[PDB]
Amino acid sequence: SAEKLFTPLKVGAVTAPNRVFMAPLTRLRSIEPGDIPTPLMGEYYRQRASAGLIISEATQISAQAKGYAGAPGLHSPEQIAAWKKITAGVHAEDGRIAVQLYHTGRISHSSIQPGGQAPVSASALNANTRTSLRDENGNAIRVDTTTPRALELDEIPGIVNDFRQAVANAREAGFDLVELHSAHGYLLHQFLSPSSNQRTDQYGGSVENRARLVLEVVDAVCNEWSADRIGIRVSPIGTFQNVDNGPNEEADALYLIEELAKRGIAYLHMSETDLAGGKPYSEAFRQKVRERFHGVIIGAGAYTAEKAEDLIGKGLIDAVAFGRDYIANPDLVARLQKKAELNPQRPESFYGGGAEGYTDYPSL
Ligand SMILES: Cc1cc2nc3c(=O)[nH]c(=O)nc-3n(C[C@H](O)[C@H](O)[C@H](O)COP(=O)(O)O)c2cc1C
Ligand SMILES: O=[N+]([O-])c1cc([N+](=O)[O-])c(O)c([N+](=O)[O-])c1
Repeated sequence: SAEKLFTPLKVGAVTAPNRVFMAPLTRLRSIEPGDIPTPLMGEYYRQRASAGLIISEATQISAQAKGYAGAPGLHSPEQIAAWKKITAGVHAEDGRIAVQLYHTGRISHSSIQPGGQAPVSASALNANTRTSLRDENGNAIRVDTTTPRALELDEIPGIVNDFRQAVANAREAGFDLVELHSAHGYLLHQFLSPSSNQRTDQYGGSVENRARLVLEVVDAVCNEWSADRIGIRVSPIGTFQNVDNGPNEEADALYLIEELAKRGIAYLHMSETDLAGGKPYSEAFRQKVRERFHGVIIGAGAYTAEKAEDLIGKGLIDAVAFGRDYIANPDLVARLQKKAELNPQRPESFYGGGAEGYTDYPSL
């Protein structure tokens, strides 16, 4: 009964009524062709609209940005039109929704790239992981990633412009905020990490060079919309989908966070550990982050409500994003508030398929 989870929080331009956020969750149920959000997706999001803030599944900024069969995009008219329905449905329920925008870079497969060609990255190094394709029956299948081509220097302004344009499209589509996906070994993170970035131009080497692209993107989208509409997800300590953060991860993380603070953006979303686990954040490191960033800090990664209360109470974070508990509990806020039991998770239906394991987890 004590409790800060159920108190309001100003998040840039909007106000969440509680601190229980829905983490971005790739579910691979979009229509192909066209990578189009669906009415079923609308329903799923509408069921969860009691969240303080919903953060959408990763959404491609361009066709080249596509990594997964069934992931949606936000570049085409049909995508914009479908997303508008989805956000209206969330708003119909007095919810708020951020779109997570990404470019997958090297976590992709030639068969879903334009012209069937190699995906792009900082450097020509395979991700050494799998993405998800669809088979002949439309079912999700995990397949090894295709080796990428290194971006040419003269292609980089295009990538920045695709982010900027996607953010314009997000504003039109009715999202409340945008979250740039600079985590989890996707394109922005592929530049940030020395493991994935062997460039010798101004986009690789030093931490200032490795953070250049993400900071260009931040600046571009701040300019396009408003800094109080922009959040960012980072995963800068540990290893995430085979991408570590190099041999100076803490100092490099703090450099990036100082840079982001200067832009006055709505929020910093920290993905603390990979689904396969990692070492917990020290409170010392939490305090170093806190003093470097003056907006909202969202924590994520196998959180319990207790851990969330403990850390908000300590003044170290403002909110928590829950992932898998959100898949299985559309009314998670109510269940956490009432200390109800949660629905059991069905991980076999996290990716692909239809309504089963998607919209069929009941509320109280
Ligand atoms: C099915 C699944 C899909 C995910 N998709 C994304 C994604 O789209 N973007 C992202 O940044 N993280 C993604 N994640 C990570 C979640 O946002 C979250 O950080 C993770 O599940 C850890 O929190 P949890 O223990 O509360 O589930 C995904 C996780 C799972 C289980
Ligand atoms: O498996 N997945 O399909 C998946 C997808 C995304 N994403 O943004 O496209 C992630 O960030 C994560 N993630 O790292 O947790 C997983």
